[PDB]
Amino acid sequence: GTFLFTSESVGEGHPDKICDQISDAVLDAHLQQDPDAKVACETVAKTGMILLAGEITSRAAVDYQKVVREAVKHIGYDDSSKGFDYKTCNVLVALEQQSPDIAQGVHLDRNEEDIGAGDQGLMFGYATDETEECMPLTIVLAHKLNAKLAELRRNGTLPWLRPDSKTQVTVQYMQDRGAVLPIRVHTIVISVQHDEEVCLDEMRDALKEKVIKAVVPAKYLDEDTIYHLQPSGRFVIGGPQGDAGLTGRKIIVDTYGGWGAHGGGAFSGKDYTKVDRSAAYAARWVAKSLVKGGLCRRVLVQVSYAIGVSHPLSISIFHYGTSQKSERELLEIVKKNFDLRPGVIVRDLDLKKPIYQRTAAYGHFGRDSFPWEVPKKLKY
Amino acid sequence: GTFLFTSESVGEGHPDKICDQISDAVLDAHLQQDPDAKVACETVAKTGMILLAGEITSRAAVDYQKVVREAVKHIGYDDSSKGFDYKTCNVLVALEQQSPDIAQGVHLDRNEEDIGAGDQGLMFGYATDETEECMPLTIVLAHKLNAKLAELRRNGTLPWLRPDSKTQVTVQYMQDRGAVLPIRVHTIVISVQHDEEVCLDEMRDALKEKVIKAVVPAKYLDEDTIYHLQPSGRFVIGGPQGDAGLTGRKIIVDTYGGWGAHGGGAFSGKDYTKVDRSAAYAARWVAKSLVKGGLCRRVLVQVSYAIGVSHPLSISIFHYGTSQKSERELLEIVKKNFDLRPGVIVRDLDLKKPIYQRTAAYGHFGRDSFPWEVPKKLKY
Ligand SMILES: C[S@@+](CC[C@H](N)C(=O)[O-])C[C@H]1O[C@@H](n2cnc3c(N)ncnc32)[C@H](O)[C@@H]1O
Ligand SMILES: C[S@@+](CC[C@H](N)C(=O)[O-])C[C@H]1O[C@@H](n2cnc3c(N)ncnc32)[C@H](O)[C@@H]1O
Ligand SMILES: CN(C)c1nc(=O)[nH]c2cc(Cl)ccc12
Ligand SMILES: CN(C)c1nc(=O)[nH]c2cc(Cl)ccc12
Ligand SMILES: [Cl-]
Ligand SMILES: [Cl-]
Repeated sequence: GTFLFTSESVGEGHPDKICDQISDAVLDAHLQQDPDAKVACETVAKTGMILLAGEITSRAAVDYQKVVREAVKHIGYDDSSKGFDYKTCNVLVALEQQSPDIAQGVHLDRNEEDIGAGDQGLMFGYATDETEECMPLTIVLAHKLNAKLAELRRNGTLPWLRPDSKTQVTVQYMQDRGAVLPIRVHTIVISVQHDEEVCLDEMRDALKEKVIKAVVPAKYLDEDTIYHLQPSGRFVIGGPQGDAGLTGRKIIVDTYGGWGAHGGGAFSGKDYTKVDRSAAYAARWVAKSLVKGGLCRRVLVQVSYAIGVSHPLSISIFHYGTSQKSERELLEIVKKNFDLRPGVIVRDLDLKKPIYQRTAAYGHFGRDSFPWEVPKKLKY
Repeated sequence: GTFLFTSESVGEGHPDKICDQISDAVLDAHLQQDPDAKVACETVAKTGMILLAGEITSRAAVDYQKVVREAVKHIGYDDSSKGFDYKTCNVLVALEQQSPDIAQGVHLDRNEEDIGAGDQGLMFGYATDETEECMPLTIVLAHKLNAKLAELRRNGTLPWLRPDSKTQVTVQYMQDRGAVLPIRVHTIVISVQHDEEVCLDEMRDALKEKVIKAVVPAKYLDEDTIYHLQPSGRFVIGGPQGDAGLTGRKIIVDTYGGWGAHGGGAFSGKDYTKVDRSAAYAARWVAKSLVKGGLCRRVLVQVSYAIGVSHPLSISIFHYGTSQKSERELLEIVKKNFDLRPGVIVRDLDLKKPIYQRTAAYGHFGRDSFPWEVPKKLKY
């Protein structure tokens, strides 16, 4: 019954993640002034460049140069020695208003509760009782390893660290009638951008002792655990200089790490009318509510929409064999307890609030008791 | 036992798909001259702009202006009336060499069979016996509806069509010990960019009669099937003008439509050393080989890598209950029959061949008998 499963995560300075954070910094800046801003902000990053491309219709007055540069500063790219500098990079803007054809078909002259979905598409929510936060241990550990790197970089413990990092954790699991039980950590990968002076052995030792041991419980690590620490051997060039980044290129790191499923939509840079984000958040809320409500040990939820139509076109449940109730019964409980129209989700999950940049690194789920992480008490 | 499942697809002129096709046109152009080109070409599209950003180390002499414009011409954006024109758009290039730190850690001075993975990451392969091509019916139908639109546009049957389109199909399934059996089509969505002159009723009638009926077997359609045809009511603005596109933003349309799982990596614009593509192709090959070999009715395969390391870090199998063999036994059969090092996958799947632009619309799988679609005869 044992098997392996692998998930990854990336740091705040990974170039795709830089784009997600900037996209969400732009969204938040708009929402601070105009709670009804229509935002679809893509970000692209390459050597010395942040480009914003997309569509925004808003009453806010946003200083894009300031918002972008402040987000880059927060990440830690503040000097040409690190490969990227918020003070001196190029910020290019190719932002237009939202298409009037989309606006008229989605929200113009519509009662908010009855606004149409901002696009068609499919979205999934997932929850697993293997951790208290109802997330896969593989991705929780991978996120915490990146967070630890950023912590040691920021506190000056490991001053040779740079913001760009990736981690990957393979866990050996057992299964019990569809639920999954972590046994041990089989393999860990860590790659992190570093300065020109530190040697490989100093980095590998610090990664094992100060990073992995500070995050992963010793009970999961043993003589057989495989460690791939700085496996490329050298990672001085990094950030956008090493690899072009784009918004919405870490959608599995943003969600469930390979577990469950994904509908394809990116979250960052989008207001609530874009169901790629709001309905995925609501589907996480449903899944977590079914697990915390004791109806199942793990569950996957699908929802789908058509542009301009408020009610979902379909809702589906996969409980992996972890409920005594059938999937048909769980679906009925979901339909009796939730209303997944985007104009209702916005109210339940408070999706006009400018907290989106906080979601754009370390996963959107299983952290900080955001509204979609607080289970709904179910009636049936 | 019945349930719904939804998948989507998009047309060749959907702005994200335009970027995938251009990224792969660039890759193919390099491979035609240098089979060992190292390519990591991202494309961004917005009104009047194609931007290439990324890293290429190659001995080829590629005319980016010509390659980009020819790809856009093929798609059909050839006039300002359509919102985008290959003859007169801006083509911007921000392409650098591959990071020497990556090159030295991945492939420099390495025997080809022993080249390291070009990155860490996880990848999944999936196959289902519900169609002969071993793909989910939901996404096969969604792809064929977009292909039909392009066919009717190109042959002049529906001259009001433009290249940007999206489709979505919800199928009602039954299940049989983990395998899935399509019963009927529950809902279809079609949205397609159109000219200023055609009215909504003419478009809705043509979409039902000339598109849906020409693709979806009548046995799946009944009095209860729901049709959302041009649900936004107006879609004159389209292509990159209506919505910024990026490479690798249709990864679920590229794969399994919500079925199975995804590791997060984009395929287009990457040579074989980027396991995001090669290992996903190999994992599809494994899954399809297990189903066509009669070992299971449907199956999901995970593989993972560390940058610079040739052998996968993990391999896992989920057979949904559709094999008499355990997942442990199937994994042993996979390890005895396949070698998922990238330097072996390249030889088995002929991944230096410049056929990538052909993969960049209508899904990478279940079409055209590419090498990863030809099952391997298994020995056990
Ligand atoms: C390996 S790069 C993708 C391939 C790359 N575009 C190329 O040209 O080969 C993906 C991510 O890996 C990380 N990376 C960059 N340089 C690296 C290095 N020298 N060693 C390890 N990881 C690296 C960064 O997080 C980067 O965004
Ligand atoms: C709805 S747009 C995404 C949201 C958009 N960025 C915004 O500013 O609201 C996503 C895709 O839908 C399609 N689309 C564009 N305009 C549309 C319209 N008027 N009606 C329906 N679909 C449309 C195109 O395929 C486009 O790439
Ligand atoms: C066989 N069934 C019931 C499913 N098979 C899957 O592969 N995944 C699913 C995902 C959802 Cl959300 C619902 C149903 C299924
Ligand atoms: C419980 N097991 C065996 C799994 N549970 C999943 O949810 N998905 C999987 C995917 C793969 Cl590739 C392998 C195993 C599993
Ligand atoms: Cl990456
Ligand atoms: Cl889209």
